[PDB]
Amino acid sequence: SEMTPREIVSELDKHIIGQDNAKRSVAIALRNRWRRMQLNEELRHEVTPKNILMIGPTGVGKTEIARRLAKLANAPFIKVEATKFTEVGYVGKEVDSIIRDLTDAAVKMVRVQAIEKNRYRAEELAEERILDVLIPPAKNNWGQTEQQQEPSAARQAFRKKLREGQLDDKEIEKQKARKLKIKDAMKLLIEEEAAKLVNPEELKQDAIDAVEQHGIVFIDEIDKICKRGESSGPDVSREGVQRDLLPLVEGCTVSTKHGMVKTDHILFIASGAFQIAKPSDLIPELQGRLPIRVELQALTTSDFERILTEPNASITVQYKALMATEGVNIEFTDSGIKRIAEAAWQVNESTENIGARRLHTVLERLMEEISYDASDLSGQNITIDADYVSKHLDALVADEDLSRFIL
Amino acid sequence: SEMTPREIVSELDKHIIGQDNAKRSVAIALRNRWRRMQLNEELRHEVTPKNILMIGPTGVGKTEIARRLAKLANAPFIKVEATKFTEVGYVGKEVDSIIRDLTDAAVKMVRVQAIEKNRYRAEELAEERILDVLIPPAKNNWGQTEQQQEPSAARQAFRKKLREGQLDDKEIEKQKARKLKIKDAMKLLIEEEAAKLVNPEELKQDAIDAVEQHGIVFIDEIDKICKRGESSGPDVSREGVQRDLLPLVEGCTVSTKHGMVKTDHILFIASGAFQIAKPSDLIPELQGRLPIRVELQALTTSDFERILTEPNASITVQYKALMATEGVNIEFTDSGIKRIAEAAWQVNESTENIGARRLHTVLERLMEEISYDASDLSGQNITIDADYVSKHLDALVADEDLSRFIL
Ligand SMILES: Nc1ncnc2c1ncn2[C@@H]1O[C@H](COP(=O)(O)OP(=O)(O)NP(=O)(O)O)[C@@H](O)[C@H]1O
Repeated sequence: SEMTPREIVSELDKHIIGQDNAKRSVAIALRNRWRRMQLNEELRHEVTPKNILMIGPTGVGKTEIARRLAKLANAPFIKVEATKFTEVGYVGKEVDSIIRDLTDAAVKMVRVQAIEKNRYRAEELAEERILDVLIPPAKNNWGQTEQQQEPSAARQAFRKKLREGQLDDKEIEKQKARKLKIKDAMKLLIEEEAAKLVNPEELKQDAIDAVEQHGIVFIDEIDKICKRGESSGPDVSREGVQRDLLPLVEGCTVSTKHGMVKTDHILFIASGAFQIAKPSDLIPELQGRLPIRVELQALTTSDFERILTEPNASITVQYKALMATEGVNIEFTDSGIKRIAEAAWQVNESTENIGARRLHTVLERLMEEISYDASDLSGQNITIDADYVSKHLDALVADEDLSRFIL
Repeated sequence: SEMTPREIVSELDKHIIGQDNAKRSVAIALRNRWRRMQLNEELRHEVTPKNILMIGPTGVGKTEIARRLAKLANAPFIKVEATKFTEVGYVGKEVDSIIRDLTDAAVKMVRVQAIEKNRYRAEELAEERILDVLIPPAKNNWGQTEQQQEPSAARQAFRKKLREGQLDDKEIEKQKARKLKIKDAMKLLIEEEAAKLVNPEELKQDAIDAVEQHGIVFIDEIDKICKRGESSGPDVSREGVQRDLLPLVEGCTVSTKHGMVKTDHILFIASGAFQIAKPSDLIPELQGRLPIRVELQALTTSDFERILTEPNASITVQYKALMATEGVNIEFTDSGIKRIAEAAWQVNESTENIGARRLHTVLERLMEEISYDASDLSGQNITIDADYVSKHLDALVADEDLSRFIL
């Protein structure tokens, strides 16, 4: 029982922005996963996980979308740059890494949780182990097969004096540099028991599945690998990358550190805005394994204003907070934010679209002085208004052959 | 006994449209494999498997034909693009890798095929101890055999009570003695007391019997590695591969982490469309090692149509069930189907004739909304009629660009 296509989207809508379709498509993909494994043996393992090919500029969300999705969808993710496989050093054995990498990034995942579940027998057996101290009851147990509920009582009223009143430094009822104490034992006896419920197999075999079955790969700049003109050079080695991918894509088995895997039931997400080339130029074989094609729209002034603030920890936020530490306090007005955004955009349009990123520069650049002369004006309060903004930037933005340096 | 020529074919056109000849070829080969078993020892290990070279455009079948056959025959198979062996290929000098890989899967196969071939006990024997911890059998039993079917009074009750209701916190028996939950323990013991019957030795030695005997390879893109001349630069590099491959086809042995395998009798299937080169152009020794040459022709719309239906588990067929999963029946009209096919075809006749591959796209994009707006439809009913396809696709198929982007 997973989230409905729209249900998924909503979750994405939380920490993200536009790219709706994108969210939609990615969502769908997630959904199908369920439908897939919910039929008959024949197709059960005969339906190829539809792979998305994100077609948009500057990892403006796409990167995140994929990230977020796989996260909430709870599954092994992995960002891999296409080009990262072109040229000597690491080629064929490096293309297969993708999996390997992920697989590991998975085995680590399956661990950070395989312990969260057994996070009981740790502190419970960590306290009870050091609970067998102070004043013992008797030494007559296992004598009855139906009567055992009274003799053994060293903690039937001492378990509370080990919760808040643990302390101590006892031991029981060449290398040494650590002292054992119920105060630290209540916390250290955990590392011990937490290492008793860890079966490398129940983790290995667990991850391997939660990978070759729920894998999400994000191939960035896939468009790069495509082609150029007629006298292609490192491209005859580029296409190779593509080819070298097919296997994992088309579905296959690769040798890992914790065994072997199956890249068939895996989900991949190509990416990159195609300017020089197009999905069409892409290698048919692969171009065919990359179904769901989604067009990612640019970013609007509005969008910015949002990312400029909305985020749980906006860039404007932490900044005011940073200025705060300096005793100085700033005021990010809705009047200026618009201008802030109003700027970022202008630049992106004038120079070259990038989105989000543009901000860091435009903001930091506008907040120049303030950042510099802080204690030089500590205490008082400053207003970041639409006029204050333009007052600074205004010029720059206009001067194209320059903005390409400070922004 | 194995299927006669057409006997194979029949089971072959089960997922492939036309191109029978190739099937025949692929079929015959399969048959020969057995004929050899009849040809008395004298000519036993004195007979080549006779390998085939498939020659045809893109997305026309080849591949499938292979697998389908490989599957229909139950034998470790593996596709492989030569290309990943040329141009500064330090690994391209590892053409033997092939078997090393065909053996890897060869491993998986028999293995996984062993888990199912031995799972009737895998589960049973598991829950046993479970129930055994549930109703601890009495000590010292008086041999009567039927006296074990008696505890079933409560036992069976419990057993039946377990094949549904569980999640009880127990503890059972480098063995065990851990206190978890019957849920996990059921699958832990299901495995612990599962791998009891495997025999890694005879197992790993069972797999080789496949790769060595029942094994198939699909040397892909052979056409690439061929010729041109006038300054023999990358030429004496490509051809090389061919030679490097010979031994495998010819018949040699390769070192694998699993042992030694004899490519003597193995089905290698070279292929690719020689729009530029020609089989003749290919190195002779090989040209001669590829005795069976068959041609594949481009699929026509009619074929497409057929492809969207007749084939067992056709896209639509899948999509039908796939949609039905979200509790909603769809219906493609003989007219709509035509459209899809037509659509698909049209695109190929303006951008790139990627053949059959085209469909997957077309359709999937045709079912955009539906695939998304699913949960809500639940119980609803919709027919993908001509006027439907034509509504979504027509628009696209009309203009280029897009198609080259999302098709
Ligand atoms: N009879 C068929 N002819 C063509 N394609 C088919 C057929 N039946 C199913 N298909 C689908 O269409 C695809 C055709 O691609 P493939 O099987 O690689 O053919 P191919 O001729 O080997 N391709 P290529 O190497 O690109 O020329 C398959 O992956 C199937 O999903």
